[PDB]
Amino acid sequence: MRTLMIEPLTKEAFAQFGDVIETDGSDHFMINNGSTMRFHKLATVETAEPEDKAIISIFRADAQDMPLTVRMLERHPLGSQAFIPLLGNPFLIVVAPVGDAPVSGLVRAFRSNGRQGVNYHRGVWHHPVLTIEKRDDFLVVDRSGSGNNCDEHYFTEEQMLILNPH
Amino acid sequence: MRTLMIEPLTKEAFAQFGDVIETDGSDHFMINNGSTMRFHKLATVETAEPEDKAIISIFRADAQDMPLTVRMLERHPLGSQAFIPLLGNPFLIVVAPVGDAPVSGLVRAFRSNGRQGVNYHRGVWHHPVLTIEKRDDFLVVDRSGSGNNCDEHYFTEEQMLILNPH
Ligand code: NA
Ligand code: NA
Ligand code: NA
Repeated sequence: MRTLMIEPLTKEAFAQFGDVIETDGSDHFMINNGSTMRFHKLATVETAEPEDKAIISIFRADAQDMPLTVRMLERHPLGSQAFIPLLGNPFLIVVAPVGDAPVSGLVRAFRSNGRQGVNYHRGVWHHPVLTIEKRDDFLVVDRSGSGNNCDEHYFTEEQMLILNPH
Repeated sequence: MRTLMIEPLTKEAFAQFGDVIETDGSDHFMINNGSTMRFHKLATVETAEPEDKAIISIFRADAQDMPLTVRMLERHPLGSQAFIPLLGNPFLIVVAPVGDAPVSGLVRAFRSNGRQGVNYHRGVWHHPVLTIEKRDDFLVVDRSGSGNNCDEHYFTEEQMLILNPH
């Protein structure tokens, strides 16, 4: 068992897991006759087949008791999944690199500053949304289609991680 | 010139133009051990070709001078386009039903309560983002691909409309 280090979310640090949806440090160009800044293609929705559809949902999640014992992680082998804060609240993210099974020693914890969303690449292991506030709203963009799009992996007792935010 | 009636945004009134992305009055089911409410598939991203990709961007738009003279509308013939407020600010929406050209007499104006986003269906005529605050941020989900995905139609002088929120 080991305690996760809560790292500030950044494009460079999160690169192996997906994309960071934010305006800070992001490229853009002008549109609407120069009245709007378009921070273009911060993330791309990936699907297994072109027949698949990208859908938009809203998740209203309640906080989990902390410290949290990370007992499992899930992945979507057939599509990406994006979470974007709607209320400006910071939130937590737990992920592990792609692989047949998430490697406990490679698990990472990130903290969004409230103005950052994330898009988990297809196959990336991650924990169900972890809010900091008692209740929070997230805009979610993911894949809709046939087949298996959710693998769950439960760590052994010794492989469990501890998330202790302060 | 006709002065537009600013109507409150609702699913039923906006149905001809697209979907309203909100939790109020929307269906949902529980996930994550009953800790999260999933307001499922509030909108579906539609594309024209299988090679097309759904992308996520952020628009930082400046307010337009009011009263505003509506003299054009745009449409995306190859895909849908969704706008979701990120700062919880209400905003204005101007649309017209599908057709070779936007019909002035059918143009409608809506006002989001700040907790509502909108997804313009493919082919629906709409006006470039109209913020109420001096500056505002929106999460945008739309189609990315080859071809022409933007038709801008300018109204004649007598077809122009007036948007006067004050
Ligand atoms: Na505690
Ligand atoms: Na997931
Ligand atoms: Na399976």
